[PDB]
Amino acid sequence: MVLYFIGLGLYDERDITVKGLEIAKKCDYVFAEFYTSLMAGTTLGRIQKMIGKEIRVLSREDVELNFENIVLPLAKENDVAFLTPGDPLVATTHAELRIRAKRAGVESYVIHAPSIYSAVGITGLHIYKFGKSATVAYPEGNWFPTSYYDVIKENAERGLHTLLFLDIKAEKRMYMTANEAMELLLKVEDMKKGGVFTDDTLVVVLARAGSLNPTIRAGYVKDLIREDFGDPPHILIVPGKLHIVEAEYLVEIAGAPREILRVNV
Amino acid sequence: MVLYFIGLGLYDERDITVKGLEIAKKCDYVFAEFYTSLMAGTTLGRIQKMIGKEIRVLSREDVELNFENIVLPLAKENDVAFLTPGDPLVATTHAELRIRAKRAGVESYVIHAPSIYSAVGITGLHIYKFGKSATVAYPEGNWFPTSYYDVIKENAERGLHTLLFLDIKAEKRMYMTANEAMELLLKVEDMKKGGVFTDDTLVVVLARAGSLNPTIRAGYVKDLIREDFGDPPHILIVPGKLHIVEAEYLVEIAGAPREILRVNV
Ligand SMILES: Nc1ncnc2c1ncn2[C@@H]1O[C@H](CSCC[C@H](N)C(=O)O)[C@@H](O)[C@H]1O
Repeated sequence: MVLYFIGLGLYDERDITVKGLEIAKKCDYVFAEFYTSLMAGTTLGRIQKMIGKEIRVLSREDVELNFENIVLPLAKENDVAFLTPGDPLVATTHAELRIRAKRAGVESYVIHAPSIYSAVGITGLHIYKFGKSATVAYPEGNWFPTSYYDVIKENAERGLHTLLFLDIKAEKRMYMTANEAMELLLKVEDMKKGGVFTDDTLVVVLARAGSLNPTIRAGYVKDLIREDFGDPPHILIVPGKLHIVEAEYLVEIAGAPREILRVNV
Repeated sequence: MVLYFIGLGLYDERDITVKGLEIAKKCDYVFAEFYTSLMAGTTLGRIQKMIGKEIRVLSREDVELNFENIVLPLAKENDVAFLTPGDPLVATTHAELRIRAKRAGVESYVIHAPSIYSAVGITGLHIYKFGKSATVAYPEGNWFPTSYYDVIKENAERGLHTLLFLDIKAEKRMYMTANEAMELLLKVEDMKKGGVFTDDTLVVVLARAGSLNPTIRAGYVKDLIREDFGDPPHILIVPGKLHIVEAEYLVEIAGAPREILRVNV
């Protein structure tokens, strides 16, 4: 009679919380989706071994179109767990799944776990200073989307940081790299010329947040666009004007050039 | 000789990630602070019992003024852990402690945990639509803080949601409720008269996130300002322009008045 939304965390199978692991172990059925994101630091096998339960993977369609035909029926007479990378209900469409549960007379509880939204604090940037968030998407055929550019503009002009998720084709495990994101933004800057993203723009790259050895780099596009940040996933951030303390952290921890202490503060 | 910043999570001892627990168990010395937030679901005991070590709790003073005198010295020849509520680097100034660690020649690692910052997802409001965040601070003597009122105005003008962290004075066992925050806001609205926060403003209250039964309520200030949301911690959210599915979740899951289902686009 109960459905548990459980977050798996940031990077590997140990990123789940003690609460989520113990509850998952007690569940009769366990589902998981890896289309909204991927636990790049682990495997389904390791997650399964860690929980000691068979895990049925669901596709985007399984969830969005048939959640009530696949997951909810079993929840009416058993304890069911639905695992997702990061923190549950962060992905835009997941919150409404709880409405579906209610409509089916199924009670649901949420078990939180680390999310990149909060994990980016490791970059040293003050969390309250983040503005609207966006996703950098690959252009396709005749479609060249650019809203993520306007988002950066709207945030920066108010002294706010912009968290940029990079395009992912999880089914094919194809990651957009920070380098590609920068190249794309420079291209968008070249058509719109709003003085938002240039070679002089300061940016921060966060790779493999959650692992014990993440890659935290800060600097100007002209020096980072060709730098190697390692394996995905990559997260890009275009900071607004920095507080001296933020800049000192980027310099001491993220290897940013001393120049930011006078140019971006 | 390493220092670990480990988050304990939102509500109780089980909100710590498995990664954090396994590392905490193998540390020689364990420190912690409980002034940056309130974990109303646990005690130090369960944490110590869970970790198997004795934990020395530090005051804001011990940390902000003597961290390099109390903690760092030990990390020079031992593996030390510093525990904090939620995620250690979210809405705290703990990130600066990593700089001190560096300057003292001590390597530090960050182990994330579920944070109130990403838990807002359980309110049904799209997390990417959150703009700048702010804190409703206790007025002290003649000093009456108000900047948080401007943040709401700025976000609302852009149709973005506003996350309002609530003040806390751990040494005085004072934890600001969503009610107290609403009163302070009406007072600020009374003197600024910007039509930003009134009896007709729609707000959302999230109390004790992380617990299995958090209080999630949405409605007009006039109706919620006198409502009992249970024990702290509490956060207050002032939504911006609502998407249809956000409104439906608020109504179906947070008990908001059906009339908010009607969105004026
Ligand atoms: N479980 C919870 N429920 C509601 N509000 C919470 C909360 N945990 C923290 N807060 C809010 O945030 C304030 C502490 S700010 C420190 C936040 C912490 N590092 C984190 O990652 O969550 C509290 O005064 C309260 O307003």
